[PDB]
Amino acid sequence: HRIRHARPSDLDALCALEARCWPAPLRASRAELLRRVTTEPRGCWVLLHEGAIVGATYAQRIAGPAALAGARHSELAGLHDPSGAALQLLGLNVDPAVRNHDFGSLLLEFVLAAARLRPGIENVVGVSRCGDYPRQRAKGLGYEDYVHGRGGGPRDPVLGFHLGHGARIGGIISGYRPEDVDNDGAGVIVIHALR
Ligand SMILES: CC(C)C(=O)SCCNC(=O)CCNC(=O)[C@H](O)C(C)(C)COP(=O)(O)OP(=O)(O)OC[C@H]1O[C@@H](n2cnc3c(N)ncnc32)[C@H](O)[C@@H]1OP(=O)(O)O
Repeated sequence: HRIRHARPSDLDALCALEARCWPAPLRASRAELLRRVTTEPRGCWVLLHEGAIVGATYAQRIAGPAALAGARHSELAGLHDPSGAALQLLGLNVDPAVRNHDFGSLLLEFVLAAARLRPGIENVVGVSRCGDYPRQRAKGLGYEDYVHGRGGGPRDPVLGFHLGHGARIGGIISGYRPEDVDNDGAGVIVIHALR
Protein backbone atom coordinates (compact mmCIF):
# COMPACT_ATOMS: atom_id res chain seq x y z
CA HIS A 1 0.00 0.00 0.00
CA ARG A 2 0.86 3.71 0.10
CA ILE A 3 0.82 6.02 3.13
CA ARG A 4 1.17 9.81 3.12
CA HIS A 5 1.47 12.65 5.60
CA ALA A 6 -1.69 14.24 6.96
CA ARG A 7 -3.08 17.46 5.50
CA PRO A 8 -5.57 20.03 6.86
CA SER A 9 -7.90 19.12 3.98
CA ASP A 10 -8.33 15.64 5.51
CA LEU A 11 -10.07 17.16 8.56
CA ASP A 12 -13.51 16.06 7.36
CA ALA A 13 -12.43 12.42 7.03
CA LEU A 14 -10.29 12.47 10.19
CA CYS A 15 -13.41 13.45 12.16
CA ALA A 16 -15.52 10.69 10.59
CA LEU A 17 -12.75 8.21 11.41
CA GLU A 18 -12.65 9.51 14.99
CA ALA A 19 -16.42 9.09 15.37
CA ARG A 20 -16.24 5.42 14.34
CA CYS A 21 -13.22 4.36 16.41
CA TRP A 22 -14.36 5.95 19.69
CA PRO A 23 -17.61 6.59 21.56
CA ALA A 24 -18.80 10.16 22.00
CA PRO A 25 -17.16 10.89 25.41
CA LEU A 26 -13.73 9.76 24.11
CA ARG A 27 -13.73 11.43 20.68
CA ALA A 28 -11.30 14.22 19.87
CA SER A 29 -13.01 17.43 18.81
CA ARG A 30 -12.65 18.84 15.30
CA ALA A 31 -10.40 21.59 16.68
CA GLU A 32 -8.06 19.10 18.37
CA LEU A 33 -7.58 16.98 15.24
CA LEU A 34 -6.70 20.13 13.28
CA ARG A 35 -4.29 21.21 16.02
CA ARG A 36 -2.38 17.91 15.79
CA VAL A 37 -1.88 18.08 12.01
CA THR A 38 -0.83 21.75 12.08
CA THR A 39 1.46 21.59 15.13
CA GLU A 40 3.53 18.58 13.97
CA PRO A 41 2.92 18.30 10.21
CA ARG A 42 5.80 15.86 9.65
CA GLY A 43 4.52 13.71 12.54
CA CYS A 44 1.09 12.70 11.25
CA TRP A 45 0.33 9.98 8.71
CA VAL A 46 -2.81 8.63 7.04
CA LEU A 47 -3.19 5.06 5.77
CA LEU A 48 -5.33 4.92 2.61
CA HIS A 49 -7.27 1.82 1.55
CA GLU A 50 -9.35 2.02 -1.65
CA GLY A 51 -9.13 5.81 -1.44
CA ALA A 52 -10.54 6.11 2.09
CA ILE A 53 -8.90 7.28 5.32
CA VAL A 54 -9.28 4.06 7.31
CA GLY A 55 -6.18 4.64 9.47
CA ALA A 56 -4.57 7.73 11.00
CA THR A 57 -1.80 8.44 13.50
CA TYR A 58 -1.02 11.61 15.45
CA ALA A 59 2.33 12.42 17.04
CA GLN A 60 4.33 15.38 18.31
CA ARG A 61 7.95 15.62 19.43
CA ILE A 62 8.16 16.06 23.21
CA ALA A 63 11.20 16.64 25.42
CA GLY A 64 11.32 13.00 26.52
CA PRO A 65 9.53 10.11 28.22
CA ALA A 66 9.97 11.85 31.59
CA ALA A 67 7.97 14.89 30.45
CA LEU A 68 4.83 12.71 30.41
CA ALA A 69 4.80 12.55 34.22
CA GLY A 70 1.56 13.93 35.63
CA ALA A 71 0.25 14.72 32.15
CA ARG A 72 -3.43 15.21 31.39
CA HIS A 73 -5.40 14.32 28.27
CA SER A 74 -6.82 17.84 27.98
CA GLU A 75 -3.61 19.78 28.74
CA LEU A 76 -1.52 17.76 26.30
CA ALA A 77 -0.42 20.39 23.76
CA GLY A 78 1.99 22.14 26.14
CA LEU A 79 4.53 19.30 25.95
CA HIS A 80 5.54 20.04 22.33
CA ASP A 81 9.32 20.37 22.05
CA PRO A 82 10.87 20.49 18.55
CA SER A 83 14.26 19.59 20.10
CA GLY A 84 13.21 16.61 22.23
CA ALA A 85 14.48 13.03 22.20
CA ALA A 86 11.03 11.39 22.14
CA LEU A 87 8.07 11.33 19.74
CA GLN A 88 4.81 11.01 21.68
CA LEU A 89 1.95 9.25 19.93
CA LEU A 90 -1.36 11.06 20.40
CA GLY A 91 -3.63 8.57 18.61
CA LEU A 92 -3.48 5.42 16.47
CA ASN A 93 -6.90 4.33 15.20
CA VAL A 94 -8.22 2.16 12.39
CA ASP A 95 -11.80 1.80 11.22
CA PRO A 96 -13.78 -0.95 13.01
CA ALA A 97 -14.99 -2.10 9.58
CA VAL A 98 -11.43 -3.09 8.58
CA ARG A 99 -9.90 -4.11 11.91
CA ASN A 100 -7.97 -7.36 12.43
CA HIS A 101 -6.50 -7.11 8.92
CA ASP A 102 -3.00 -6.29 10.23
CA PHE A 103 -3.63 -2.60 9.46
CA GLY A 104 -2.97 -1.12 12.90
CA SER A 105 0.26 -3.12 13.13
CA LEU A 106 1.31 -1.44 9.87
CA LEU A 107 0.74 2.12 11.12
CA LEU A 108 2.61 1.54 14.39
CA GLU A 109 5.60 -0.02 12.63
CA PHE A 110 5.59 2.90 10.18
CA VAL A 111 5.78 5.51 12.95
CA LEU A 112 8.57 3.50 14.58
CA ALA A 113 10.32 3.42 11.21
CA ALA A 114 9.87 7.17 10.72
CA ALA A 115 11.28 7.95 14.17
CA ARG A 116 14.44 5.95 13.44
CA LEU A 117 14.99 8.17 10.38
CA ARG A 118 14.23 11.46 12.12
CA PRO A 119 17.33 12.66 13.99
CA GLY A 120 17.57 13.00 17.75
CA ILE A 121 14.56 10.77 18.47
CA GLU A 122 15.52 8.15 21.07
CA ASN A 123 12.12 6.65 21.93
CA VAL A 124 8.51 6.60 20.76
CA VAL A 125 6.31 7.17 23.81
CA GLY A 126 2.60 7.58 24.48
CA VAL A 127 -0.18 7.23 27.06
CA SER A 128 -2.23 4.16 26.12
CA ARG A 129 -5.31 2.70 27.85
CA CYS A 130 -7.00 -0.65 28.54
CA GLY A 131 -10.07 -1.71 26.58
CA ASP A 132 -10.96 -4.76 28.69
CA TYR A 133 -10.22 -3.68 32.27
CA PRO A 134 -13.85 -3.39 33.55
CA ARG A 135 -14.18 -7.16 33.10
CA GLN A 136 -11.12 -7.67 35.32
CA ARG A 137 -12.33 -4.97 37.73
CA ALA A 138 -15.18 -7.17 38.98
CA LYS A 139 -12.71 -10.03 39.53
CA GLY A 140 -10.97 -7.92 42.20
CA LEU A 141 -7.87 -7.24 40.09
CA GLY A 142 -6.30 -3.84 40.59
CA TYR A 143 -5.48 -1.56 37.69
CA GLU A 144 -1.72 -1.49 38.29
CA ASP A 145 -1.55 -5.28 38.61
CA TYR A 146 -3.61 -5.64 35.42
CA VAL A 147 -1.27 -3.42 33.38
CA HIS A 148 1.75 -5.61 34.19
CA GLY A 149 -0.20 -8.83 33.55
CA ARG A 150 0.03 -10.00 37.17
CA GLY A 151 -3.65 -11.01 37.13
CA GLY A 152 -2.96 -14.50 35.79
CA GLY A 153 -4.94 -14.01 32.59
CA PRO A 154 -3.75 -12.65 29.25
CA ARG A 155 -2.72 -9.11 28.40
CA ASP A 156 -5.17 -6.33 27.63
CA PRO A 157 -5.84 -6.18 23.86
CA VAL A 158 -4.85 -2.51 23.79
CA LEU A 159 -1.62 -2.80 25.78
CA GLY A 160 -0.64 -6.03 24.01
CA PHE A 161 -0.72 -4.09 20.74
CA HIS A 162 2.24 -1.97 21.89
CA LEU A 163 3.98 -4.74 23.86
CA GLY A 164 3.85 -6.98 20.79
CA HIS A 165 5.97 -4.44 18.88
CA GLY A 166 8.82 -4.06 21.38
CA ALA A 167 7.27 -1.51 23.74
CA ARG A 168 7.56 -1.62 27.53
CA ILE A 169 5.46 -0.22 30.36
CA GLY A 170 6.83 3.00 31.81
CA GLY A 171 4.32 3.92 34.51
CA ILE A 172 0.71 4.87 35.15
CA ILE A 173 -0.79 8.38 35.15
CA SER A 174 -3.83 8.49 37.43
CA GLY A 175 -6.32 11.24 36.66
CA TYR A 176 -5.02 11.49 33.09
CA ARG A 177 -8.38 11.11 31.30
CA PRO A 178 -11.33 11.44 33.70
CA GLU A 179 -13.86 10.70 30.93
CA ASP A 180 -12.14 7.33 30.30
CA VAL A 181 -14.08 5.58 33.04
CA ASP A 182 -13.07 2.15 31.73
CA ASN A 183 -9.60 2.85 33.19
CA ASP A 184 -10.58 4.79 36.34
CA GLY A 185 -9.43 7.95 34.56
CA ALA A 186 -5.85 6.64 34.33
CA GLY A 187 -3.44 6.15 31.46
CA VAL A 188 -0.55 3.80 30.76
CA ILE A 189 2.83 5.03 29.52
CA VAL A 190 4.42 2.88 26.80
CA ILE A 191 7.99 3.33 25.57
CA HIS A 192 9.32 2.02 22.24
CA ALA A 193 13.08 1.84 22.76
CA LEU A 194 15.24 2.75 19.77
CA ARG A 195 18.95 2.41 18.99
C1 LIG B 1 -1.08 7.23 22.07
C2 LIG B 1 -2.36 6.54 22.63
C3 LIG B 1 -3.61 7.42 22.27
C4 LIG B 1 -2.50 5.15 21.96
O1 LIG B 1 -1.57 4.42 21.90
S1 LIG B 1 -4.12 4.62 21.25
C5 LIG B 1 -4.67 3.09 22.15
C6 LIG B 1 -5.08 2.02 21.10
N1 LIG B 1 -6.46 2.25 20.66
C7 LIG B 1 -7.59 2.01 21.57
O2 LIG B 1 -7.39 1.62 22.67
C8 LIG B 1 -9.03 2.26 21.09
C9 LIG B 1 -9.57 0.96 20.49
N2 LIG B 1 -8.94 0.75 19.16
C10 LIG B 1 -8.54 -0.59 18.74
O3 LIG B 1 -8.73 -1.50 19.46
C11 LIG B 1 -7.90 -0.82 17.36
O4 LIG B 1 -8.34 -2.02 16.86
C12 LIG B 1 -6.36 -0.82 17.38
C13 LIG B 1 -5.82 -0.73 18.80
C14 LIG B 1 -5.84 0.38 16.61
C15 LIG B 1 -5.82 -2.14 16.72
O5 LIG B 1 -5.75 -2.02 15.30
P1 LIG B 1 -6.45 -3.19 14.37
O6 LIG B 1 -7.45 -2.56 13.44
O7 LIG B 1 -7.17 -4.18 15.25
O8 LIG B 1 -5.34 -3.99 13.45
P2 LIG B 1 -3.84 -4.48 13.96
O9 LIG B 1 -3.37 -3.58 15.07
O10 LIG B 1 -2.87 -4.39 12.81
O11 LIG B 1 -3.90 -6.04 14.50
C16 LIG B 1 -5.17 -6.67 14.60
C17 LIG B 1 -5.24 -7.57 15.81
O12 LIG B 1 -4.48 -8.63 15.65
C18 LIG B 1 -3.80 -8.78 17.04
N3 LIG B 1 -2.68 -9.52 17.01
C19 LIG B 1 -1.83 -9.52 15.97
N4 LIG B 1 -0.83 -10.38 16.27
C20 LIG B 1 -1.07 -10.90 17.51
C21 LIG B 1 -0.40 -11.81 18.30
N5 LIG B 1 0.85 -12.62 18.21
N6 LIG B 1 -0.88 -12.16 19.50
C22 LIG B 1 -2.04 -11.62 19.94
N7 LIG B 1 -2.71 -10.73 19.17
C23 LIG B 1 -2.22 -10.37 17.96
C24 LIG B 1 -3.53 -7.30 17.39
O13 LIG B 1 -3.16 -7.13 18.82
C25 LIG B 1 -4.73 -6.80 17.16
O14 LIG B 1 -5.57 -7.17 18.29
P3 LIG B 1 -7.09 -6.46 18.55
O15 LIG B 1 -6.93 -5.20 19.38
O16 LIG B 1 -7.98 -7.44 19.28
O17 LIG B 1 -7.73 -6.11 17.23
